Amino acid sequence: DNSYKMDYPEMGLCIIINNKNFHKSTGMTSRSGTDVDAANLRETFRNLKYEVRNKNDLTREEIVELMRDVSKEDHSKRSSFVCVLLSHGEEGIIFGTNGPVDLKKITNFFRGDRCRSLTGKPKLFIIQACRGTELDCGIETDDDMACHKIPVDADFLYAYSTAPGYYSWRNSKDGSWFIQSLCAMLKQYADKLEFMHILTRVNRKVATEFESFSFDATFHAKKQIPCIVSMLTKELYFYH
Amino acid sequence: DNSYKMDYPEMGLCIIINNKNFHKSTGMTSRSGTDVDAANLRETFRNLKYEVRNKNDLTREEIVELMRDVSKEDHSKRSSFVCVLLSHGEEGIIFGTNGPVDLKKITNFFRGDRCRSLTGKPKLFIIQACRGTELDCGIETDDDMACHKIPVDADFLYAYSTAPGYYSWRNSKDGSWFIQSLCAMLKQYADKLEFMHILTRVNRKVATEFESFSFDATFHAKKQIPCIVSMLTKELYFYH
Ligand SMILES: *CC(=O)[C@H](CC(=O)O)NC(=O)c1ccc(CNS(=O)(=O)c2ccc(O)c(C(=O)O)c2)cc1
Ligand SMILES: *CC(=O)[C@H](CC(=O)O)NC(=O)c1ccc(CNS(=O)(=O)c2ccc(O)c(C(=O)O)c2)cc1
Repeated sequence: DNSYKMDYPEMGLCIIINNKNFHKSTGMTSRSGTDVDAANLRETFRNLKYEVRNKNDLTREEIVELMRDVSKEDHSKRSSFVCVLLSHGEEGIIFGTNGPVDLKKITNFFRGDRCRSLTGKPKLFIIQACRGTELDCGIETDDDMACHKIPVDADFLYAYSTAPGYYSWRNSKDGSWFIQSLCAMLKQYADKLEFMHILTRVNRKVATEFESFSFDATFHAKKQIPCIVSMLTKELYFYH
Repeated sequence: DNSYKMDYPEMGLCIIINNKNFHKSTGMTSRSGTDVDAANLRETFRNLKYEVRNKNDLTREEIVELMRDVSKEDHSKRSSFVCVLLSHGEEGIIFGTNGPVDLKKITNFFRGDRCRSLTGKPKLFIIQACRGTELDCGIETDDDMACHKIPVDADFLYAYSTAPGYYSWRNSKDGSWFIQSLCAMLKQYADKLEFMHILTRVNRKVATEFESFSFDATFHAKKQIPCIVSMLTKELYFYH
């Protein structure tokens, strides 16, 4: 029908890569507050019946190896796959503790031709990381081959914390604006709303309720809009 | 609320930029079939009650001047804004008849801080153009500042014909896979489904029903998935 089959015996894995401390050589600062996000996500996805695996402070090599190994598991009995990345980033890039890795390298292991037991199933990548350094100042308000094949990039969804090219906000006490919002809206709406509609509420929450406050005028009164990228081919409900 | 107000006196403008013939220096071939796309879009959006303006074979300077001018119109009585680009492209780039221009230069005129009469209203950019040269081989199956402000990048939706880095297919006789599918799903579902759900059906239609056939193996048996990029903050229904 019009929605993904989510009544396989297992909902699937939820891999959370939580990079907090970075090698001195990289110059990257410790991501205070990321443990709050990681715990929030773990509970949130546990409640949606995902098999959560938390991984901390992985090098880029370990990230790639982890994703390769996970993609070689047999996911036949699982409805979907979720991977959450919490780290520093730039456009198209997430950081290991020792340096950058392209997101495409991580996601390619899950292409429809490379992970066959996830073919036709939604593969969700949730990314809390910057996509560049820009700050949003805001504004005051007939040959029939039907289904012989599917594209290898079909059935991926990326839930980015921020717009292309932009900074992504996090605070030590409450975690990141995006993950805070995402978890809240999943807690409230996962048993009732289709996923793109949940993510749209997340966009509104981040866009409307958060604004930076800083003694540094260059860092003050800033705003953020998350960015949903869907190559999904069906509606996704976490319930059946 | 949860959905955009779509009962202003006018649905809004639908600008269709149809680039078919290109200057010698571009090395770009004539985009046979694009007029089928242009006409299908004109009729589809007319039926949704948008004020359609078709523009043909614009240089990149004319595109930028056109967008600047349109963004300076008073859109107070309009619910939304639609811009469709039909041309050659690369990632982040659309071609004027005389060469490339960054999409960001076109969309920037419509930011929340730069086009005030569209602040808070959905701005949709529908893009039929390649995003690179890859071909998809497929696989057989405390502080209350709550508004206040919104991000300047809020309330944009991009409906890209294809995934990042990939080719985008066009048929010399029926038009492009994406635009044919988009017009068909709007015709069938605009009176019944929220817009992300209509685009999801477009994704499925393109992914499942189309597969290239070519005497050249390089171009044979290829697939395509469109790519929805939402920075919207509410649900969008074309009926009220
Ligand atoms: C650029 C990047 O990849 C990372 C992404 C990430 O770590 O999630 N972003 C940052 O490194 C980053 C670092 C620091 C801050 C600001 N944090 S703060 O100083 O605690 C702060 C100041 C003012 C203010 O209003 C807030 C707030 O949350 O509202 C936080 C942001 C991003
Ligand atoms: C690269 C780029 O930006 C543009 C985008 C665009 O024009 O919309 N793409 C192309 O330039 C382009 C050119 C030619 C074709 C193939 N067209 S065809 O020769 O009519 C054809 C051959 C085989 C085949 O199977 C089809 C089909 O529709 O199935 C069409 C594609 C893109």
